[PDB]
Amino acid sequence: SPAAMERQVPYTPCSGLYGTAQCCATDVLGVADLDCANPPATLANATHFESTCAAIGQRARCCVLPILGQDILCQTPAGL
Repeated sequence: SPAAMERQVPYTPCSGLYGTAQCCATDVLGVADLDCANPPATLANATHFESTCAAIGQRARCCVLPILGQDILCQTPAGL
């Protein structure tokens, strides 16, 4: 019984252009990046991540690091 799977590897957050997993706010129309910061919780899975942002009254959206010269990009994984 080789123990090679028993030791799971570090979870891999939002894989994509944004590569990061956080919790931000949105405006009335839905387009905005109000109050953006790292999400404090124990991430276990997709739904678990959604519960992380809902915990403080926010939604799950993976934002990409700001780049002087372009607009801010952010979207939800699998429409979570």
